[PDB]
Amino acid sequence: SMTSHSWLCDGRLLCLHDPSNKNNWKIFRECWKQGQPVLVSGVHKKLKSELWKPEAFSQEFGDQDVDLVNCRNCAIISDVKVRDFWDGFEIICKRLRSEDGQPMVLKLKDWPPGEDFRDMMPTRFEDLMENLPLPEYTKRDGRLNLASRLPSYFVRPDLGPKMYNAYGLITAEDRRVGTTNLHLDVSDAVNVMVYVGIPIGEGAHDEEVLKTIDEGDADEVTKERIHDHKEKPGALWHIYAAKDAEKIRELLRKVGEEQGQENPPDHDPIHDQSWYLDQTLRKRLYEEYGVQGWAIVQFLGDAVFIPAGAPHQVHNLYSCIKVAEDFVSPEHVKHCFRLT
Ligand SMILES: c1cnc(Oc2ccc([C@@H]3CCNN3)cc2)nc1
Ligand SMILES: c1cnc(Oc2ccc([C@@H]3CCNN3)cc2)nc1
Ligand SMILES: [Cl-]
Ligand SMILES: [Cl-]
Ligand SMILES: [Cl-]
Ligand SMILES: [Cl-]
Ligand SMILES: [Mn+2]
Repeated sequence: SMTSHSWLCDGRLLCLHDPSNKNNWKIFRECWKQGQPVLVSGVHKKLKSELWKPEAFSQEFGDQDVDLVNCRNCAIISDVKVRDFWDGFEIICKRLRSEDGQPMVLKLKDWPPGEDFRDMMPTRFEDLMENLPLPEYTKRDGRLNLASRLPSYFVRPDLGPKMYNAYGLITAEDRRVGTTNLHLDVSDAVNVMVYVGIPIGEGAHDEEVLKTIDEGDADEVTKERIHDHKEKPGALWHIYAAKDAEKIRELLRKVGEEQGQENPPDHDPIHDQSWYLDQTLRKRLYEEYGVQGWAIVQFLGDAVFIPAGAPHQVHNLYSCIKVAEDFVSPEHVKHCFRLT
């Protein structure tokens, strides 16, 4: 039967089921005020599916010049055409290969560039902004979005949205690599999974995705979403409470020193965006510092709400197109104030 909401993460994560129900705020508000992330399912059913396909981005925008990142070693592939990324998104035989001959795992960097999404893609911009959940919080002029209403004593977010495009990590060695490394934002954000590409035939890798889920931190009900095989899984997130950010910096300073990095005692390993917490590091964080996080699998059409100040990292299971909007809720405005 259809219901308003359910729980994941053993009751610690709210999952809203109807992205457009006008009463969602009544359930959302208390979880948000406590500094928890929230998940909203079903946003893909509200969107124009033909606007969000890899082949359409390649046809319309393929002659633009871009840089790519090699996820495995952080090497920059400079000044290539954006079609060279899009045409290998799902079809592994058409995908760029390393010198050694393996298909690469690539991220498309800063595309569309800066604040240019609205100008470059006006029909995509309208389809996303009109269908965002919790619209009093997430729309540019929502009543509970302070972004347009604050003075210069507050860091204000850039005009959005921002698109995040990257291939899935493939091998057992790739399990310890991030798509986006551990970092935090001083604004709130909503991140929507608009497309998942699952390769078939030549370079399929379904067995290592299921291993990664079965051997990892995820709760039994999320494992009972993977195994049902009704919905496409896109990306594995880990999110930590804003109150635990300094304990995480203490662990990463200790691990940087153990690995022979030579860092001043004040340096900020979260701002550096250089670390991915693998299973070994997540267990050390729990046992040595007493810090627990939220392990979240973002499926097609899931919207992840990330509280301001919360450290987070992302690991793509399959090839993903994500679209994110920043906002400034009253609950978390302290995180962007420039004094004390
Ligand atoms: C048609 C429509 N909806 C259902 O189930 C629901 C869905 C959403 C809710 C909301 C969400 C916020 N407050 N209650 C309650 C019941 N079933 C058939
Ligand atoms: C409706 C029905 N079926 C689909 O296809 C898929 C394809 C792959 C999965 C993954 C694989 C790993 N765990 N589940 C799930 C659903 N899509 C929409
Ligand atoms: Cl467009
Ligand atoms: Cl709302
Ligand atoms: Cl990164
Ligand atoms: Cl907070
Ligand atoms: Mn982020």
